[PDB]
Amino acid sequence: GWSTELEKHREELKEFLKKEGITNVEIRIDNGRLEVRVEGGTERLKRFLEELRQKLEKKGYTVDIKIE
Repeated sequence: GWSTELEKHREELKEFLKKEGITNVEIRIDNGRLEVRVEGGTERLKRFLEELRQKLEKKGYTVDIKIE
């Protein structure tokens, strides 16, 4: 139940979060869907997530991002 492609993007997202010192983001991968939930974030996080969603939706992945 492991997605080679989504795991690559998970690693890139985690590396960005680590560089930024952001520790309040939850990530789930489920049957080809990427889910990201976070309570608020900076413009830097928001732009990264917008770009990630656009790149993956273009490939047909479902990307559910919620910034609460």
